[PDB]
Amino acid sequence: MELSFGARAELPRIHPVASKLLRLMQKKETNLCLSADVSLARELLQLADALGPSICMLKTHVDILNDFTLDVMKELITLAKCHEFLIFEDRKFADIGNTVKKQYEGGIFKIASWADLVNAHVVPGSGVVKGLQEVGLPLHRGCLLIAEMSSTGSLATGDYTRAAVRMAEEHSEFVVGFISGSRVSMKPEFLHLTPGVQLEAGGDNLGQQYNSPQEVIGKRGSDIIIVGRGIISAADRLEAAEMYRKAAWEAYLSRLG
Amino acid sequence: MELSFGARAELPRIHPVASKLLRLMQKKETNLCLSADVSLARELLQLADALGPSICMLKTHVDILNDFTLDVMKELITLAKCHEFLIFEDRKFADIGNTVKKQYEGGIFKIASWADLVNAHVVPGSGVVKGLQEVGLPLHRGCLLIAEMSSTGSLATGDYTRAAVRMAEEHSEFVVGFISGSRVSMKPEFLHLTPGVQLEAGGDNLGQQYNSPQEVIGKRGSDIIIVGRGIISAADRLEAAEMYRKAAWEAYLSRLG
Ligand SMILES: [Cl-]
Ligand SMILES: [Cl-]
Repeated sequence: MELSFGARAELPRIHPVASKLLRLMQKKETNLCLSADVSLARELLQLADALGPSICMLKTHVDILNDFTLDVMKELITLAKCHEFLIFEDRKFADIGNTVKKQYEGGIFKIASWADLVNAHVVPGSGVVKGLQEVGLPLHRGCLLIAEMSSTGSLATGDYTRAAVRMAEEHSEFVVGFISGSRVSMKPEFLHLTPGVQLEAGGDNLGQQYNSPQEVIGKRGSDIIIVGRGIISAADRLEAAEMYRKAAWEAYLSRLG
Repeated sequence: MELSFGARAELPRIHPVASKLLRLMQKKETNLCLSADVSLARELLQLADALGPSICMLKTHVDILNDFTLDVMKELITLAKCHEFLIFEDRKFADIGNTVKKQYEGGIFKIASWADLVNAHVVPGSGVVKGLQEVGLPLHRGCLLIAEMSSTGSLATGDYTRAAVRMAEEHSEFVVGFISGSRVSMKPEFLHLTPGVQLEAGGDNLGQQYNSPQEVIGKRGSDIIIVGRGIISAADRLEAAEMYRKAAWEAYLSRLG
C-alpha cells in the first residue's frame, strides 16, 4: 500500500521538485526540515552548514533577517547544493493573484530566484495559486498549500481544509503538497509537512502548540517535521537536529512496516 | 442613527489611529485609499505628493518596491504629514503569533516604524493579533482584520467572517477595523475598508472582481474604498483619484442622509 520516499519519488504524476526532495530524504535518511528562525545571516549560514547533512530542507523567513542581501542567499544555495537540501521560504503568500506574482518574483527579496519551495494560504481562492504559478512554473519551482495550522484557534479546518486539498489537486503542475497537521490527501504524490513539533509537550504564549515527531509522522501520517525553537533554542543545535531526525525517520520506518 | 466620520472620531471607544483618520477624512472630504501599486520609489513618492490632498490613506506593498530603503519611507512620512493621510502597509500578516511579531518589527523593512496601519488574516487564530499587538501597541499603531476578500473563490465567508469580527471586538485596543466587501460589524468604532473597486464593471485574469464606489459605500455600507489599477493605470492619476474621491464621498453623504 504505502510506498517509501524513494518509490514516491518515481510516481508518474510526481512534481520534479518533490522528486528531488524525496530522493535526498531517502538517500540521507532524513525527513527533518529545519526552521532557521534567526535574525543574523552569519547564524543562518552557520546553522545551514553544520545541520545540512541532517536535514532534507531548510525553511527561511527572509523578512526577519536583519542583514538580508541576495549574496547571503547565494551562499545558502551553495550550502544547499553541497549538503543536499531544498530551500523553502515560509512566506505564506495570501493576497490576490496579481499581487502575489510580484511579491514572489520582485522587490528586494526576489524570492523565486532562490527558493525551491514557497507556501500559500488558500483563503483568497485559487487566484493565489494561479498568480504564483505564472512566476514559479517557468522557474521550475514548487508550492505548498496551507491546509491546517498548528496554532490555537486556527480556522483552517473542515471545509477550509477540503478546499485546500481540492485546490492542490487542481494545480498539480505547481502545487507539490501541504502544510498540515496530518495527512489530508490520499494521493501519494503530495508531500505533507508539519510544523508545531517538539519532543516535549507544550506550546508558547502566542498560540503555538506542540506535538511530537512520533505523533505527527507515526500516528497522523505526515511526511516531514518542521522544527524551529526545539532545535534553535538548544545549546547544541547539531545534536538537537540529530535527535529530531532520528525521531522523524524511525516514526516513518515504523509506519511503513 | 448613523454618525458622520467626524462624530465617529469622537466615540468613547474609538482607537486613536481611527480617530486621526476619521478626522482627516471629514476635513478633506475624502474616503479614498490609494493602493500605490508601483515598483519604483520615485513613482511612489510622486503619486503620494500629487494625490496626497485627495486621499485619506496610502496603501503600500513595500515588498514589491525594487528600490526600497528606509529613507524612501522617511520621505513618504514627510508627505503623509504634509498632505494629511495615513500609511497602511498591506502586508496581510498570516503566521503564528511569535513569527508575525518579528516580521512586523524587524528585518529590512521595519514595518512598524513607519506604517500607521497594517492588516492580518485571521486564519491562524487570535495569536496573530496578540503577536502583532506586542509590537504595535507600544508604537501606537492600529491593525485591520481581513474579514472578507474581493477575489473569486474567497473562503473568507460565513463563520470565517464571523470569527474575524469576534477577534476584532476582543482586541479593540489594537484592531481598528476590517478589510471587507461590506459592513460586517454594527459597532461604529470600527472602520470598513473595501478593495476590488473600479468605476467600470470587470475584473482581472487572476481572480480580482470589481464593484463600484456607489455599490460598496452606498449599498454595502463600507467606509473607505481602496483603489489600485483604476487609478494607477490611468493616464492622469490625479484626475482619476479625484473621480474616485468624489464617487466615494457622495455615496457616503447620501447614505448618511
Ligand atoms: Cl506555520
Ligand atoms: Cl486585498
